[PDB]
Amino acid sequence: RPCYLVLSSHDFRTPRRANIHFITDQLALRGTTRFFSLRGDMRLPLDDTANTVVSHNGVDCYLWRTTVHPFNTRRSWLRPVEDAMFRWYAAHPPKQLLDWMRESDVIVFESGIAVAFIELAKRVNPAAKLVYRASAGLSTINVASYIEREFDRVAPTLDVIALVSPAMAAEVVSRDNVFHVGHGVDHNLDQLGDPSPYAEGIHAVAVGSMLFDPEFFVVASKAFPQVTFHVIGSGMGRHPGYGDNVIVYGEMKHAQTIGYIKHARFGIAPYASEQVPVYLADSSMKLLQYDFFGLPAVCPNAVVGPYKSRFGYTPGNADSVIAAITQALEAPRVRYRQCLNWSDTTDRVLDPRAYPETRLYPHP
Repeated sequence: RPCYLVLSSHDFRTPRRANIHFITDQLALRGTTRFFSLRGDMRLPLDDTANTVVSHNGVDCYLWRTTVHPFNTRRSWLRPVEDAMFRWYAAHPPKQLLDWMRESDVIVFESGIAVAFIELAKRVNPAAKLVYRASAGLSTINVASYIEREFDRVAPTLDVIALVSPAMAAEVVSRDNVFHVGHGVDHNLDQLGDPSPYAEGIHAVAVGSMLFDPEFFVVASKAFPQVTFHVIGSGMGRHPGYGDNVIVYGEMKHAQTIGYIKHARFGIAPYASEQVPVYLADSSMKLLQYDFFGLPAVCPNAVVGPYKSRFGYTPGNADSVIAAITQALEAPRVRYRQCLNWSDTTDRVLDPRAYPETRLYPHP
């Protein structure tokens, strides 16, 4: 039974799992799983647990809290101070990190600050398989110059670079160890799918707070008084612009969202900006959920990507909003996207070479 360590800026305990949490759920099923949280913070409710191991759903969690963390100042002239701060951070891992590294068979570094600990991992445990999970491009996160360089530096020495999107590969300075392993879905999405939460009529759903654009709903609700818009986990309340045909929900647990997704007529990824990476079309978790069911989606043009059943609009552009919805209403529901479950996904994250279709560069 292999022992796993996940390094990330998430904490495993934060409600509303991201991709890394779902992977970590799978790791916990396979072996001793540790999850070692790095870097107003979402993790503040956990502050009284800082610097101690807490067990959560079978995972050993640690929220490392230093006085200051290294970060991108976004000031070219402050760059030697940054590098100094990152080097310092990197040079003072807590004993607990070091111990967990020693104990691991596999260390997973999520894209971001975790990069600063790859060299450390190799010194502490050269036998550990080093898996980098590129949940995001470094440039999108806008990491400090130090993290980019360090990543370019260490990237070839990683055992696995598991990119959520092949579109991530251009900015990854390595080849032989770069694989494509997109997000999984819950193995029982279709079982969670229902009973239906909706009565008669036309229902559209949006889930998640990422770049949440209320203006989408302001326009859409007015233009489609016959569509009921279910806005879940927007991170926001009832925008005063919403028509009465918008229902605003608090944060819902993933499982409870599923019925609202399966039984909608179309879904919506209402990102307020198109200043988004090209890979977001692949890496969007909500879009994936919609895609699993063949639910037509309305989303900005920037995240349609290479996908059928996605109707682009320009945020801020009422007409394009209307036009995309008009098409999403008439789109047939077809499961175009192949969606591996989280377990099958975690299998390729960990051993992509055993699944040679994941290779992004010429095979051995």
